Amino acid sequence: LSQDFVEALKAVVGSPHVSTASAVREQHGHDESMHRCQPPDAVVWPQNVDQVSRVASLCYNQGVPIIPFGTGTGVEGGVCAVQGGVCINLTHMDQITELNTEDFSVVVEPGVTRKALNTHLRDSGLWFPVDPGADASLCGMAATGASGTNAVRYGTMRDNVINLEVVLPDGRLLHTAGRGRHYRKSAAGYNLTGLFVGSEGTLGIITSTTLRLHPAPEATVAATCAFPSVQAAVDSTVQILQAAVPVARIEFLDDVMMDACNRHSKLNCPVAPTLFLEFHGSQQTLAEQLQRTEAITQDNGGSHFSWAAEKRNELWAARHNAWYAALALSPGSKAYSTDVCVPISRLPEILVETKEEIKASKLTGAIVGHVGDGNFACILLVDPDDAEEQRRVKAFAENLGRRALALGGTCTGEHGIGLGKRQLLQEEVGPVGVETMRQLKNTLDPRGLMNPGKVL
Ligand SMILES: Cc1cc2nc3c(=O)[nH]c(=O)nc-3n(C[C@H](O)[C@H](O)[C@H](O)COP(=O)(O)OP(=O)(O)OC[C@H]3O[C@@H](n4cnc5c(N)ncnc54)[C@H](O)[C@@H]3O)c2cc1C
Repeated sequence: LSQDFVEALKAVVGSPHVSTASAVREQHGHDESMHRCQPPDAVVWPQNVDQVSRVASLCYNQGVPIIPFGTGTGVEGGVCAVQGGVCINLTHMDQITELNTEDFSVVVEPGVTRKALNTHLRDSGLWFPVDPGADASLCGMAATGASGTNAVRYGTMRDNVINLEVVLPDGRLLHTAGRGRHYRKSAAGYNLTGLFVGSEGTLGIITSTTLRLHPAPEATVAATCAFPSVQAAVDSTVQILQAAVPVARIEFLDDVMMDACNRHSKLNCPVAPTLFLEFHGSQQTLAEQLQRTEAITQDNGGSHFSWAAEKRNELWAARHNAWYAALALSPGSKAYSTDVCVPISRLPEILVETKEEIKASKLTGAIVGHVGDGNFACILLVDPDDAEEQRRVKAFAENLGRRALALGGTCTGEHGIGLGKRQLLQEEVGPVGVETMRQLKNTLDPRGLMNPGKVL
């Protein structure tokens, strides 16, 4: 990367906001997954959207790849600089704007995390529900199409992103639903907002997101429920969903995950396949939801609910940290994760089969999942130096992905494709799907410089 080019970057954002130092590049060459660190040639911190546009135009016209970087909590290698280039760390733009409490909407810049937003919203009666376990950039969550424990009731990022501000690869500024616009529904033109949600930085740089806010629940109750078997826990889940109980959160942990979370968070739950549950409503609605849900879990052998502000907070913090709880089972390990999502009636077969396949292998695996969406993760720890053990892990991961595709499902419910699931995506949508996605990539990024090597 030439010295004239670095000086051009410094001319846009300022000398302190450009770095070519090896350590700084290495910190921006990986995310939270096992994908090997591939450091960008430089890291740049633009201070406003005009600077994002000018950095993008400089890179694009000089044939230099661009890698958008949020909080680096992704798990599919989205930020790995597989072709080098310039990593654009967006987190110094961290302002919340256009809070419209009467319209239940807000605009956030990439440095805003869900915890910052919900702190800002305290005493408003509103909250933002989409809750990945990591305190991630909200614009990064828009870019990956994230979901969370609350999505079963309150929707994913796709459901709660109203508008996006995007710097296209050549620097043009696009407001996907129109500048400043926010509304509940529209048929105006093609829906550009949904194209950029889940685009993982391959179609442009999200520089603000307009988010749907939700009313805080009148009352909340959380509980855990222990089951004699995975089959029993997942049958309960399916039957709760088919009974249309509007549960706010329904999270599955197998016994391995439960034990790991106990050891990592000082929970003391019985070591068993377990549901973490939460219910929202008034006192009447809560009592109704509870006995309909307790009736179903009892039929499948569930324990009486172990009830849990401080105690629910610890419960859900433990769940949100399950990734790190799994990693702490084998210190020094990194992890790959599966993320399949299947039609809910097929969830019992595939979870039980996955548990059986983990047992029949030499592999350490913890299962945790947004099973209310028919989604779950198998977190697979790896010795970073054990090459034979890594080939067994992606081999297991590909096979699980192909089993989900065989059931009519998808290889990723929320984490995305990045580097790891590109072959599965080709199988999932077929040749016409792949070519159509590639034609969209090509019109927005003709030179192929927008986070190359990812998704397609
Ligand atoms: C402990 C833990 C728990 C998690 N739980 C969940 C969960 O429940 N659900 C879930 O969906 N994910 C979960 N994740 C994954 C991760 O937090 C999400 O994918 C999150 O959306 C990543 O945001 P980020 O800014 O950290 O991404 P990064 O790693 O910085 O980037 C992710 C991808 O998006 C691109 N990108 C980032 N910001 C932008 C931007 N502004 N514009 C364009 N492209 C951009 C990057 O180029 C990359 O390809 C979890 C991760 C951890 C470590």
